Amino acid sequence: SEITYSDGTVIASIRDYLYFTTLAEAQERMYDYLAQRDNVSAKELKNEATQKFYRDLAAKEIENGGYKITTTIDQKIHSAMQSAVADYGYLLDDGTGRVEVGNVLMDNQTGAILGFVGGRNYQENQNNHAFDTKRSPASTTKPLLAYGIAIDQGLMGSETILSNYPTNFANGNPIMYANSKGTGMMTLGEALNYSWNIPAYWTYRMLRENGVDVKGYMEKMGYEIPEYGIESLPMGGGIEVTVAQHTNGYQTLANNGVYHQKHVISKIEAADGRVVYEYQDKPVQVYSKATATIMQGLLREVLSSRVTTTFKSNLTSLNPTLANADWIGKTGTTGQDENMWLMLSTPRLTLGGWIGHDDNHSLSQQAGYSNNSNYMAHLVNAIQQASPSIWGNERFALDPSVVKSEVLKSTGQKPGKVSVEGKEVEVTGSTVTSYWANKSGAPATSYRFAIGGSDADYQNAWSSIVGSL
Amino acid sequence: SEITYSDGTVIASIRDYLYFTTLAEAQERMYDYLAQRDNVSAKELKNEATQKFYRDLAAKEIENGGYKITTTIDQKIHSAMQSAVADYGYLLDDGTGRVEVGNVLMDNQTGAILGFVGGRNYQENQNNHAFDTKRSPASTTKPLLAYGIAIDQGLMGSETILSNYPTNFANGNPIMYANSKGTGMMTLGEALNYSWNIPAYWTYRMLRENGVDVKGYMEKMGYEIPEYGIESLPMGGGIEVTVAQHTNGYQTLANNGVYHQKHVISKIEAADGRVVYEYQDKPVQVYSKATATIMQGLLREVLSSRVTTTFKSNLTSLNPTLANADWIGKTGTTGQDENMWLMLSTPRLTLGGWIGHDDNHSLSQQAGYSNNSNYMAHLVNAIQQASPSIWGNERFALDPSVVKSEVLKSTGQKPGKVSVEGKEVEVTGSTVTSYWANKSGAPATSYRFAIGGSDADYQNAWSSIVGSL
Ligand SMILES: *[B-](O)(O)CNC(=O)c1c(F)cccc1F
Ligand SMILES: *[B-](O)(O)CNC(=O)c1c(F)cccc1F
Ligand SMILES: [Cl-]
Ligand SMILES: [Cl-]
Ligand SMILES: [Cl-]
Ligand SMILES: [Cl-]
Ligand SMILES: [Cl-]
Ligand SMILES: [Cl-]
Ligand SMILES: [Cl-]
Ligand SMILES: [Cl-]
Ligand SMILES: [Cl-]
Ligand SMILES: [Cl-]
Ligand SMILES: [Cl-]
Ligand SMILES: [Cl-]
Ligand SMILES: [Cl-]
Ligand SMILES: [Cl-]
Ligand SMILES: [Cl-]
Ligand SMILES: [Cl-]
Ligand SMILES: [Cl-]
Ligand SMILES: [Cl-]
Ligand SMILES: [Cl-]
Ligand SMILES: [Cl-]
Ligand SMILES: [Cl-]
Ligand SMILES: [Cl-]
Ligand SMILES: [Cl-]
Ligand SMILES: [Cl-]
Ligand SMILES: [Cl-]
Ligand SMILES: [Cl-]
Ligand SMILES: [Cl-]
Ligand SMILES: [Cl-]
Ligand SMILES: [Cl-]
Ligand SMILES: [Cl-]
Ligand SMILES: [Cl-]
Ligand SMILES: [Cl-]
Ligand SMILES: [Cl-]
Ligand code: NA
Ligand code: NA
Repeated sequence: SEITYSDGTVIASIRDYLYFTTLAEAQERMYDYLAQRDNVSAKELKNEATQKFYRDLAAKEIENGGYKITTTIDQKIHSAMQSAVADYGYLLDDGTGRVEVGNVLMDNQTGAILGFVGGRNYQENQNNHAFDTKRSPASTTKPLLAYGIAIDQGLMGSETILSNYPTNFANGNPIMYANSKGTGMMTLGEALNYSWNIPAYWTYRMLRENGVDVKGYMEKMGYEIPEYGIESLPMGGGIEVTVAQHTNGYQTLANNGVYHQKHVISKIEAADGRVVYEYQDKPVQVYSKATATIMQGLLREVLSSRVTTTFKSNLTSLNPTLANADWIGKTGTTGQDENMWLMLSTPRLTLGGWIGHDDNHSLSQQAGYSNNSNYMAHLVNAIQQASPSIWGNERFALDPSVVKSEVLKSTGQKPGKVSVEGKEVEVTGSTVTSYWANKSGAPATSYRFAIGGSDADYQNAWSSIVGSL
Repeated sequence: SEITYSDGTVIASIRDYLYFTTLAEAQERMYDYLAQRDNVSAKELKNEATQKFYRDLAAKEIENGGYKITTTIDQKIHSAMQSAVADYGYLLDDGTGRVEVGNVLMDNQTGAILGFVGGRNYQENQNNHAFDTKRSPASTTKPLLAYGIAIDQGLMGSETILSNYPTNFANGNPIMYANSKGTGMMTLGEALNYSWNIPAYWTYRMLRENGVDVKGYMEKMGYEIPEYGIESLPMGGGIEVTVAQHTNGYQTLANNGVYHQKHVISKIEAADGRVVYEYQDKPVQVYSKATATIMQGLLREVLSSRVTTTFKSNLTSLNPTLANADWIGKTGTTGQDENMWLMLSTPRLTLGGWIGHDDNHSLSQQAGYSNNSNYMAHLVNAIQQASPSIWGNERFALDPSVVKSEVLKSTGQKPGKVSVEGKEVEVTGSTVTSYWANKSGAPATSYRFAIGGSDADYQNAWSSIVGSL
């Protein structure tokens, strides 16, 4: 029995992450095969005695048999990923103790996993941080569950305005971001580049208000969220994900909105060639192409702006020609710096990244902004050196079907009269193209122009807007 | 034109709360009458120009006409309520500035409002704190939205056990109560008497898990809650209510589960006797009688235990014979002592009570426990002196249909073997009657016995339980 890379080169016959991860998935596939083959009903398969016998059966069936398990893993790439974490993993240590890590590199067109990083060192710690451990995705939830959906429902567009004025959770506590209680109105791009929380809160509220099927979106991408009624959901509250699953969500946006399920096994077959298992592809249009490519545009600037990650500086210095590939991405940060994420894509690959501590104590303030950003730049450069064409040179581009409205920079809506405490006002001033994913684009400017805001908020907002005309 | 008390005695012809409150409701009733009479379609009634003309019409129609508006108000009672707040209202001032107040006294069998208190003094402050201002009900939400429903769905019973171990909101913050992060397991009665938050959190979660129609319950009682997906809902988060509306919810539990809509107007009629308006009664069985009378039992002890209110001590001293009537009740307290409530019933009346500040700054720590408790005791004694039989001498009593199970005091479930990390254990020790509102009563003891709790929680819990056998 052997496990091979994707070219058939043997990984091992039946002591690191690659081996145990591929062996485990293979055993799962063997278990279904065997239940079926023996005509075990999904009823009798609910007995835990029979389950356990079939799992041991599937294990021995691999040890003893002459099976050929074909993984998606790319051997040059996955080795380079291992060398990189061995050489540069110390760069994650931020003086809060040893920092753990997981990464998963995914082909955007197939869902196939090319290489991953399970942790700093299997021999010192076995936990698989790429495939098993589950942590809040934090703000990398935003592009998926809040803004992406709002755009796909045609409820906002790329230059739409949101409230980031102070507001509280229903319990009375203020919604914090770092240690800021909020500012004022802002565009979607500034909310994204900075990653503020209040714009996201208000976005999910608007989704709820319009009864949007938010679950439907998330389940099409294989996310399991037990409870959607949670004020902080769009910031990562009440969600817990593997790096492998989460990469798959960023693969959806990368791939112009088309989900392909993740996999590390493509095929199992007996020595005589019987196909015991075969990955069956199953594409799903989760976001409209308009949505996904507008979103790519915004995420490009998350990395260019360098607000919450230094990544592009780090990569520019290691590999300027690679830094000019069309990178997009989003960071995340939990409320006490327990977890940092960085999600990266080009049109070809998505690289997912998490760091944190196995027991969930805090990292330093900058573990995400700087350390993980620097580590990942090294990791990305290692992958490129090992396979020079793999990230590709293609550009993300707006899909023909995107609609483009002309809007006021200050309302993110079309100019036109509006009512302010008595008189109608000629709503005027500098303008910008906004990208929408509906039929009509952006609407007439109306008073409640932003996503969110209280009466005083708008009183203050409209005061400022007026004195500029 | 005149407004009368319920005996026909004239209040006024067309300068305090009584006048403006009764005039306002009467004008609303006149508006519907007139729209109808003139054959104005609910379409044309959506025009705000026509709305405004009909509201001015309805106002002049009262000034000019010879209408006889019959209120539910009891004249002796409502006067005594006004004297009481004038004499004793200074008892609310807790050194956080002038404290405002509202109360509403409701007949449990009719919904009729007998008397209310709009504030400390109309001449100094017009705001109607009984009928217009809206504030979180805080923990007085619990009996209605969390425990009452759980019991009515047959998901818990009176001695059922809940977790009050530490746990966080989905955002990472711990659920606080005063400045405690939690303790351990506890019975429903201790959770109620103390008013802890974590047992309620876990209760609403279990309701959500079983897809219970919680909205259905709350809307039958006339509550408008815009969003049910809120972790703190059962503690008062995301709800805002008048004292009049909230009294009506406590009227539902008082009246063995049968809602009657609140009203201050019973009848409007023209000089020649034409009935322009008549209150039409509309009873609804919101909770089963089993639920409502079990709940009465628990709420009796909220006041007897004197944990979160001194009320019974205060009343015992002013009027011991009245203190022996069968009082039940619940306090509430917002997260920064912005609002205090006390809800009181006997089988005949429900008295609702709020205090706080018009601008929502904090009250002192004890404004609810002590000051409002003392004020209300005075208010209740004033009402009794003015109408001696009005609170009545009846007892709340368990309804025949309540089921009574024998359960272990420590699991609040029936004794029987259970699995603890290996061996099966003879689950034993002292016992208690638990009251249920289903067909079967309490179930077999199983491992996850409490409402809520994490794996460690139960590890700790079961450790303690074991070493006692
Ligand atoms: B983001 O990581 O920049 C901001 N997100 C948050 O503050 C957040 C979490 F990461 C997780 C739960 C709640 C929350 F607000
Ligand atoms: B109760 O008033 O004793 C406890 N309730 C609360 O802590 C609470 C509120 F009153 C309002 C919102 C949230 C919350 F936890
Ligand atoms: Cl490995
Ligand atoms: Cl592993
Ligand atoms: Cl390979
Ligand atoms: Cl909070
Ligand atoms: Cl949903
Ligand atoms: Cl998931
Ligand atoms: Cl929901
Ligand atoms: Cl797989
Ligand atoms: Cl074979
Ligand atoms: Cl499309
Ligand atoms: Cl750049
Ligand atoms: Cl930088
Ligand atoms: Cl650790
Ligand atoms: Cl346009
Ligand atoms: Cl503008
Ligand atoms: Cl532009
Ligand atoms: Cl449209
Ligand atoms: Cl009055
Ligand atoms: Cl009034
Ligand atoms: Cl009267
Ligand atoms: Cl509901
Ligand atoms: Cl309401
Ligand atoms: Cl809901
Ligand atoms: Cl009324
Ligand atoms: Cl008449
Ligand atoms: Cl009933
Ligand atoms: Cl008592
Ligand atoms: Cl006392
Ligand atoms: Cl005030
Ligand atoms: Cl029994
Ligand atoms: Cl016991
Ligand atoms: Cl007993
Ligand atoms: Cl039953
Ligand atoms: Na972030
Ligand atoms: Na309380």
